[PDB]
Amino acid sequence: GFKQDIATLRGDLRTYAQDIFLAFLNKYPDEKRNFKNYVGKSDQELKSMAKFGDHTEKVFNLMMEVADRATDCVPLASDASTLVQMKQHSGLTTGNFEKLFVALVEYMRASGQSFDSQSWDRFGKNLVSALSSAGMK
Ligand code: HEM
Ligand SMILES: Oc1ccc(Cl)cc1
Repeated sequence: GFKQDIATLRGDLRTYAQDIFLAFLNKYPDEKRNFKNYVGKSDQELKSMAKFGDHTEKVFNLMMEVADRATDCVPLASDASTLVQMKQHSGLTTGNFEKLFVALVEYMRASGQSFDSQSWDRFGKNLVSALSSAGMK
């Protein structure tokens, strides 16, 4: 289930974080508008940049904290607020997060492993509505 998936991801967090984020960047090319330093580089080129590995892992670490604190795939309003108020998120809308989780769910369903894809789909939608309740446009 969802709780075990958190452990699966956390066990190899750096690799999953890179692969899932790359799946998002490749599914949604216009999304590199928020990532000017990643334009014009292949997946393998990105993985060789130190800040790519570091920043994608720190993103997914916080995502796993928010996932772990969730109740029945419903994130805490306080966690959604944190993600709204982060200065690094100043330009974002909930559409950006919706696409991130569409790509993540797609990645899980295409993987070899027994992810509870439906729960992560619900988590993404519940996070989208929580970001909106916490004031994201
Ligand atoms: C639940 C999902 C997300 C979580 C937990 C999260 C968390 C974080 C964290 C912890 C950082 C700081 C990383 C660091 O610089 O060391 C960060 C930075 C950033 N995030 Fe998010 N984030 C999420 C979704 C998104 C999405 C969907 C976008 C855009 C589509 C985005 C855009 C950015 C940008 C532009 C930065 C600053 C530049 C960079 O670090 O590359 N984030 N995020
Ligand atoms: O540096 C990064 C990496 C992944 C994401 Cl979603 C946002 C910022």
